[PDB]
Amino acid sequence: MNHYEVLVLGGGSGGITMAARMKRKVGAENVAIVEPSERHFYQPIWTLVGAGAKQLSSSGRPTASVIPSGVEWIKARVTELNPDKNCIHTDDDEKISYRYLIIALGIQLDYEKIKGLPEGFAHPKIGSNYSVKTVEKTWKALQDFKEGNAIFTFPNTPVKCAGAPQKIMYLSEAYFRKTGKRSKANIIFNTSLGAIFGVKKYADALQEIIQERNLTVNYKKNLIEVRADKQEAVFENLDKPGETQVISYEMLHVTPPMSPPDVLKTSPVADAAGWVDVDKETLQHRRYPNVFGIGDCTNLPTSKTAAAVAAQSGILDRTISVIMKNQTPTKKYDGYTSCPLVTGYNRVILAEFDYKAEPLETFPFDQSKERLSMYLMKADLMPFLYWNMMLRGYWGGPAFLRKLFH
Amino acid sequence: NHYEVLVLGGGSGGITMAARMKRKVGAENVAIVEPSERHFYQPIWTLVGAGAKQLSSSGRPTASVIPSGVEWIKARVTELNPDKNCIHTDDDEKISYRYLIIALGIQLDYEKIKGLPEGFAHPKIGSNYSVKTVEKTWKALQDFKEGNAIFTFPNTPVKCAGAPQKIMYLSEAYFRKTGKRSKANIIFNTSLGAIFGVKKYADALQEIIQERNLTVNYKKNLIEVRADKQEAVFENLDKPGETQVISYEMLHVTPPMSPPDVLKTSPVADAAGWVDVDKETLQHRRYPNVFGIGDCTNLPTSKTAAAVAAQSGILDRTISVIMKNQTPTKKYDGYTSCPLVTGYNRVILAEFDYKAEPLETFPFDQSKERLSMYLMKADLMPFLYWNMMLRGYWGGPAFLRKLFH
Ligand SMILES: Cc1cc2nc3c(=O)[nH]c(=O)nc-3n(C[C@H](O)[C@H](O)[C@H](O)COP(=O)(O)OP(=O)(O)OC[C@H]3O[C@@H](n4cnc5c(N)ncnc54)[C@H](O)[C@@H]3O)c2cc1C
Ligand SMILES: Cc1cc2nc3c(=O)[nH]c(=O)nc-3n(C[C@H](O)[C@H](O)[C@H](O)COP(=O)(O)OP(=O)(O)OC[C@H]3O[C@@H](n4cnc5c(N)ncnc54)[C@H](O)[C@@H]3O)c2cc1C
Repeated sequence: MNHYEVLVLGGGSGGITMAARMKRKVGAENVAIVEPSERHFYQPIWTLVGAGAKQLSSSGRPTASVIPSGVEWIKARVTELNPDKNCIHTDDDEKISYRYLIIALGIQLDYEKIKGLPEGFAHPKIGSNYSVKTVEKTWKALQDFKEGNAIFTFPNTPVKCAGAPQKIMYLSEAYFRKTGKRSKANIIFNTSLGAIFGVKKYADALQEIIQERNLTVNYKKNLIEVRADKQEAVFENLDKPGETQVISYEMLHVTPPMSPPDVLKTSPVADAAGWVDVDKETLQHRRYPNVFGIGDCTNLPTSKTAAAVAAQSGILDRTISVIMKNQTPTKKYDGYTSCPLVTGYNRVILAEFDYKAEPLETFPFDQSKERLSMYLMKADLMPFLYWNMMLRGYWGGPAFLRKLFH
Repeated sequence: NHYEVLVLGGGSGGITMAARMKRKVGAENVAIVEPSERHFYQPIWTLVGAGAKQLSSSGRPTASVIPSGVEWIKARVTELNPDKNCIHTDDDEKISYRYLIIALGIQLDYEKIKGLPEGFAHPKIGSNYSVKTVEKTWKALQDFKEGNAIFTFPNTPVKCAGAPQKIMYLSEAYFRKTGKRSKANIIFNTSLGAIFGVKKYADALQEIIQERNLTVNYKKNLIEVRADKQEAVFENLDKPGETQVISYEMLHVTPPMSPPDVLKTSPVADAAGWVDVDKETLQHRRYPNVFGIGDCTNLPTSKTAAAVAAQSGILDRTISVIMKNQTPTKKYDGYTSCPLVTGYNRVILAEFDYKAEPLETFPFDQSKERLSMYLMKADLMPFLYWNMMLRGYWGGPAFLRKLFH
């Protein structure tokens, strides 16, 4: 078989990052990345792309551009993983063996589970920031919005960036107020959750925003059908099975149901639910000692965000390093994550918490306040540092800056 | 080859729906896809694990429950292409259907617990969910001398969610009926935050937990079993990263469960791998000639054989009015039953619907530990299961309840 010392599944955020970090541990020539996509995206920025504040093109680079120099890019898809034989299968009908494996295959979008999707996106008035094919469709729907209901959905599955489905809603509201349309929009959030956020500090802040801006939130409603030709939407009452609700929309933002990538759903590396079964503290796999997981594909009980990835990568670097010297790992991931909640074209509530869903703010000021400093950080500084220091391997936890600021 | 009605699975719902479709389209236009030689009445496995009933009485050969004239395709579904109205089996066949009844059950995932299924080669450890492990429960109960008796509950959907604690109450009876109670620390370690999701029988069960010195540790999910050293490892779901290693003199495993693998990636599933059916008619939300019944579905009620029975009546009506080009009208209420065995002598029969609210068949109060409910669970339901339900003649308990009120 073809064989690499370190094999990285996925060339997204965690993939590129771990590969960059592993290049400096083992030599670039002994690292390989398996990734089908030719484009690598900083998906956070799609929130502002859907709101017309930032451009799609800037969100991407060619996968080759961000592959660390001298690392092998296997442009293919993983189709099987045999951890007991230390190998994987690709759609090129190859078998690749590894000495260590890093699984960084992200999370899967499942638009097709909504009846009438992905087909309905050929019609106007409907967008979704979660896909390169539908995000500008959000923005165009927001521009063409003239009058009616503007509906934002949140599914009954795990998601990545759980704040983004409401982020776009706040931006849509502010777009309406800055264009003389606010009076003719009835803005609805139909979420599958029972609360507006999981960390009470920011939940309270967002709630105050909901009240002070005439926003309607319907809990335990889940979108199950779209009739785009009729500009209608169908939601189910999770609290009372059997009940559906057909409602007309002038603008619709879909957050699709999500799941572990089909290849993992049946893989021996998954837990029962499909995710990479990793030790919660070291990111080493619970059953295969030479396997590691990072990012959205894992069962790390925390938010699936790229900030989480960055913190994780620092932990996993140390985990793998010491495992290689046959010592027992010591450093422990704390669950750090962050949702920079965009509440307007000029304001972000920077939410940062840990495994215990308690605040863990980096800065000494109160980040539950709508701040301009935090908006500029989300829209301009983070994308730059993503390309130029996170993907080169030099951004981990913000624990040091958090201590540095106190 | 082609069939008017194709049923995927020869367990409870499959056999039931196949019996029901035979009287609709003729036996010659029905077929059951199933790989097992044996069909089990899994509910009684609870009493087998307590040594009250026998593992042989709990199953029969699959041939013996197939309705006469219905084709038994001894294979396993390997692919479902509903957009072409076909499936692929592991003997490399492709089978076309006009209508599809997906009745594939739930899948046991013992291998997600490190140390399993291998550790069942050791004593002091059993599990009532598997025909290969249910008699080990009984022996672990007999062999018991001194220490902790641990009963687990995973962080997955499960079938008969009351069963994991049933075998605990039974074990507590056994220990008292053998002079061993005084030297038995009986703990239930659950992923869940509640003993039971319906307040009326929860409260009943909690009085029993208090009156019999049973401790319940919530949000503790088993993740490792060292049968060699008779240790179990739990993760604290309330404190990610936190674990706890516990020695056992008896370990009863409820394994993580999930949709069957063939469904997990199938276009008929929702994002979580369950058959994505209408919650009232059991017709598929996106494929109008596909239907689902039982554990494999996403029906938001308890995966139980009792739920199958009520579902099978509604599914029967739903499929008949569709063949007649009419829209379905009768709606499933979410009925399911859990006959909570609370000893060798009593049973708290929980019956409820979609609203997690009690929907009892009998006029008296089923929160109470009743002898009659034990003999129903232990002798009648098995008899009625083989003799009415698998033949298509038991469905909803709607009228029986209306009768008694
Ligand atoms: C609209 C939106 C807004 C967001 N905003 C934020 C934010 O503000 N902050 C934040 O921290 N996060 C945010 N995120 C989430 C963030 O992008 C992710 O959490 C992060 O990308 C996780 O990285 P990952 O490496 O696990 O997966 P990804 O970066 O998605 O990459 C996974 C890769 O695996 C590849 N792959 C998939 N299947 C296979 C296969 N079978 N074989 C091989 N390769 C495969 C994919 O092609 C992909 O390149 C947002 C996401 C969205 C959609
Ligand atoms: C210990 C225990 C106690 C229980 N007690 C009770 C109780 O007291 N009351 C109650 O109401 N319920 C009880 N149940 C629940 C009951 O067993 C199930 O809910 C019921 O059997 C569900 O039926 P089903 O048709 O959905 O699947 P099953 O009856 O489990 O059968 C599914 C079938 O699908 C087949 N299959 C799987 N994959 C494939 C494939 N790829 N291709 C083809 N065929 C396949 C399997 O071989 C199996 O025959 C209990 C269950 C257990 C395990």
